[PDB]
Amino acid sequence: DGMGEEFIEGLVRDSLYPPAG
Repeated sequence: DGMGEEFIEGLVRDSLYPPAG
C-alpha cells in the first residue's frame, strides 16, 4: 500500500488494508 501499519505490502512496507470486500 504505502501509508499504513499492517505488514510489508509485498514490496513496500507496513501496509494498511488494500483488500476489502
